[PDB]
Amino acid sequence: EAAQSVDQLIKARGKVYFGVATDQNRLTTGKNAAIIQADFGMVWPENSMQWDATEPSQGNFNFAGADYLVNWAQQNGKLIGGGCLVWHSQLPSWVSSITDKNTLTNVMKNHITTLMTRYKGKIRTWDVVGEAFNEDGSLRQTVFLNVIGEDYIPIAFQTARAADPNAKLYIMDYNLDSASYPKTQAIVNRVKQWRAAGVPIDGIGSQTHLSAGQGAGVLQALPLLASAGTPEVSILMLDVAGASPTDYVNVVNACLNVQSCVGITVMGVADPDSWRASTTPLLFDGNFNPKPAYNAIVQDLQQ
Repeated sequence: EAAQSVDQLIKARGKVYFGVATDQNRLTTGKNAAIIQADFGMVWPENSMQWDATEPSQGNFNFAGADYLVNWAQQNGKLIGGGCLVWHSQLPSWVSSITDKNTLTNVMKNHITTLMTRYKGKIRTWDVVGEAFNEDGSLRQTVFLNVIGEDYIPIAFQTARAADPNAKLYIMDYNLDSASYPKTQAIVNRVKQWRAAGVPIDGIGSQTHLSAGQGAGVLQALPLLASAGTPEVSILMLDVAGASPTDYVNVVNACLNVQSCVGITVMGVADPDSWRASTTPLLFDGNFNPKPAYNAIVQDLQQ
């Protein structure tokens, strides 16, 4: 990695990684691979480890895309993140149609154990449960909550811990960017209770899809998230409408201010590949050149 890469510079400040989400298609097009090799220390799969990619029909697993990402990361000395193991948004129809509690519990356990066992020892962080909370802090009414009940979250983490004790297990959600927002306060209290009951939640991953100007509020929200007492917290899938250096520097400084925040992962590399490309929210432009926000992060990390 470059000496002045954001990953090398955030390591020198005591953190673990500066990461990025990617997948096979990106790694063979443009300059994505060259930038990841030089500038980032951890890679995450955008879609290749989601449920509809890995188990499109029950017990008929497909790992071709995820294997590609894992192999590439190992050949290039990058840490690997994985997920999401339990998430309502990318579910095959055969899962969402299950109505029996014992059936769905076993299907969920098998999905978790099969993915984690395949990459046992190679994955630093697994997103086990994603987007479980409504905006008011109540639990989102997914098929898992409807059929298994709220015990599905404890069961998921206990199953994951048993499959690979080397991985850090995370719950993840979005709109945890304001200290006064109900979802931010609700998840802290719920995670405290689960850990008090012995559930092995190692971390909270904050998605951090920001509108312009919302970076300032992370300075207070991230300390709040860390007050839940998990071993780790992180910023995940970071992007910012407008990509103002002020917002990006604020998010980095929040990470630096929180001892338990281990790193930051951005949603992608180049603006045109973003889901909201018209807001140019990433750190590299269409020609794969660093944007002012990138140079501002580098400068903030140097001194």
